[PDB]
Amino acid sequence: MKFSVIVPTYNSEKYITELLNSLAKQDFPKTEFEVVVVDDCSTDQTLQIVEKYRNKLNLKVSQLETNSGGPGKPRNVALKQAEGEFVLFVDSDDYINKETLKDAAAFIDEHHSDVLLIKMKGVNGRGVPQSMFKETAPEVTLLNSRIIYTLSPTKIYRTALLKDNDIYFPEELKSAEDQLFTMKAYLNANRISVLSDKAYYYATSPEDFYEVMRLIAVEILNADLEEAHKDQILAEFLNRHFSFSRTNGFSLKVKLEEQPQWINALGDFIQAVPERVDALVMSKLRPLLHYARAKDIDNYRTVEESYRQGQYYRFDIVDGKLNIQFNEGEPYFEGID
Repeated sequence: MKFSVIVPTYNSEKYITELLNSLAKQDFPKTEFEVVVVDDCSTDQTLQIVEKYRNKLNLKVSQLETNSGGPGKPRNVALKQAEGEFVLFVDSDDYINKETLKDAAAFIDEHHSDVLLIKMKGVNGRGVPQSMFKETAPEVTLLNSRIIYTLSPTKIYRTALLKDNDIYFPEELKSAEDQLFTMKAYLNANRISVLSDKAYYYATSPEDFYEVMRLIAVEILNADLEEAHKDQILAEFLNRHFSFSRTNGFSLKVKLEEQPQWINALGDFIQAVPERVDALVMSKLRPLLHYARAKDIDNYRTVEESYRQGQYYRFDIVDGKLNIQFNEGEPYFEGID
């Protein structure tokens, strides 16, 4: 088979059909794809609604004997069952365009992609990564595009890519586990493609979270790539992470007494990042990497408060940028813009 649509479900009764409908209206033979539903022990009758489609859709259904508390274990069970050449993970609260597997299969055979991103579209007023879906491109890398800014599994992966290199979702860690999954697939793919000719996918404690980030840093730095390139990929991940994750501004939002917990977990993540990589990151994040690596919340918070108020202990203006000293006796950080 060409594809395996993978659907993790838990109490998905209210909108599972709109998903299963989109899989039935596919301008693509039901002969060449399967829908692999693995239910995380739903109370309602999602699995009964899913059974209505067993005579129109090539259909596989399992149910876990107990709730795992996340989509990781459901997806992994579905991934091991899948026989299709390519795999697509879909949220039961979502649906896909009718041309999706039509256009993907056509694209895949032209350019034998290992990973194919398909352009997304938010419904009901739902934020969706945009910056990497402005062009269709049969070949993008982690360093010439913004694919690292979208790590959701709502993408098309070659099944053997995930299976040959043992890429599976974390089951033990349940915050942002999909980022480690898609990062691994990126680093292992020989060809990554972006297809944007239309909109295909429609979207409707810190110790676990930063354990995943530490594993991502470990995974980049041990990839089978050139040393200079590994450092640059990790720099781009840290740019994205400090701009868009919960790390951004945490010393301004998190309650003071919980902040030592955050700096300790963030520090174990940043201590896996060699200091040499700080020079590759956006200059404004270098002070944050510095005090995170030292696990110094007071100076970390001062930097973030200083940024937020535009108040600095001392600074110079050189080449239209700021060289900032955030506290007495602390180093100057240069080129901040």
